[PDB]
Amino acid sequence: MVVTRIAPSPTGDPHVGTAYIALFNYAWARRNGGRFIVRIEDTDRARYVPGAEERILAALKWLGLSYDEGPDVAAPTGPYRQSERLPLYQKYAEELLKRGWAYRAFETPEELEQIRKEKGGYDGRARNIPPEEAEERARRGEPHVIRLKVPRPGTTEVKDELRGVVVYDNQEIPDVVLLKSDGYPTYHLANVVDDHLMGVTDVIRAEEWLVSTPIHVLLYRAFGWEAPRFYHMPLLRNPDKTKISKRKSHTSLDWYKAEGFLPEALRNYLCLMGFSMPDGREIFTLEEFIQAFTWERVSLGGPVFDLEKLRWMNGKYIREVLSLEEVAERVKPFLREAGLSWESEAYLRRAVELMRPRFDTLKEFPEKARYLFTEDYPVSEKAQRKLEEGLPLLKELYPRLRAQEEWTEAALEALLRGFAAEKGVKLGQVAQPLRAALTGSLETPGLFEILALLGKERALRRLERALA
RNA sequence: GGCCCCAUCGUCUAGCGGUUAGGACGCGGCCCUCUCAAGGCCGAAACGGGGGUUCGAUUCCCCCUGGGGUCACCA
Repeated sequence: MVVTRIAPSPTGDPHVGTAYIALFNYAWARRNGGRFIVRIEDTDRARYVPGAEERILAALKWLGLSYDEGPDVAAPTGPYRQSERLPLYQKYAEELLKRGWAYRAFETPEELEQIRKEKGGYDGRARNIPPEEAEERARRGEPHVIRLKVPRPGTTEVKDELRGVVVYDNQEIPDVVLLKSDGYPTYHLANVVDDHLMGVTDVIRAEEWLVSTPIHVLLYRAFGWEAPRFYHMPLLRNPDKTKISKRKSHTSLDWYKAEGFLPEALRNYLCLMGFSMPDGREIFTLEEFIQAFTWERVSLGGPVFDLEKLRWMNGKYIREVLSLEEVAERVKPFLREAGLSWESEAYLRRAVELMRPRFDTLKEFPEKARYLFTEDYPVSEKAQRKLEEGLPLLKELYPRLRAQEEWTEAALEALLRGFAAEKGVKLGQVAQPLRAALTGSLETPGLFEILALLGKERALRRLERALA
């Protein structure tokens, strides 16, 4: 059938580049009613970040991607932690050895540095060791690596399903170490082993590993077994067209989540990174994507991640895709975080309704509608100026408000319009100073809803302090 | 630098031999209007250059240019 995967490396914060690839493997897989696996690349006992695996998988769920097999979501094909299958790589490496496709090397790291120094990179000198000698030194527990024995005089054909066939000159292909000294393998060794053993048919990965593919087709050759299809996604870039960097832009998914970004939005944004809907529609769901997916719709340029457009998307989602109920729910965590609290669900909802078009990130909500949840809100100069400037006619109005029985957006609007009229003045002239008295902002939703929402007592009392 | 991939508005992009080169973010303008938004309408904004090829190339080939990626046992 069709089997795609993601081999994430638990060596840092959950990367957005990881989501990018994941999103496309999930799509292709689902699009073909095939399987999609998660394989953890944890065979670097040096750059391993403990607690980094959980985060990656949680991050993947957060965006809405479900995988058919993986570390938590078990499966039929062996452990999904590259670390739990070291013995495998072991045997397969030995396999190539006692097969003429690999050889043991013993050069210490420094000698290699020297080898690389005096001459490009390693020169496969270890290829000159008699198998028995190498075998012996190995038996005597002498430290060494197991490098791929590339047929030096030759050429290797690679085929990107998106770019076509890219013939290579073995001269360009090194005898890459497969099994490291510590007995641990390299992406090269474990990817082909696990990809095949797990039955992956389509390898969708970052363009980053394009050039490394000829090593893989070679390995698939040595083991004597069918190569999968290869698709290389273009690398996401920093504003400076360079592949996304942690210090040139936010690459941590935990940051996006923290900054009040909707997973659905980020995911939808991610889709636009290469793929595009026939009808040019920019907003759609995960399923519509897995459904409209076609490699003939994938662009190959390097896309620059635009936080601006992302923000725009998050706002759009908040105001058109999610329901009021949905927003009011997601907004709470940010409320609690900002120290604010809401009186009731009803209150919160209406508060969220009036703000819906005024924030593009959940974080932005408790920020701009703070006065809606606490007495401890700031007062802008412009606001103070507008308040002081209108305090008089405000006093000339307070009694009317301390009187008005029908505390309704409709009613309140009538009184105020009447007021401004009877005072030979333009609405805004009464509305703004009041707005500033109530919110201390001058940048606020409608006056009548603000007036109303708070409630007669609540509203007047506050406006009283302002006039105080 | 060698090898390799890529190349339409500032950004994400549609295009498939013949278009007024479309859309979206961002930008500007007007409408709307109690403020700010949101929303609607309008506008500015692109095919890197040179040869081909073809009647016709943004569209196909090649070269240049430009951009990017990659050249590591982190034991």
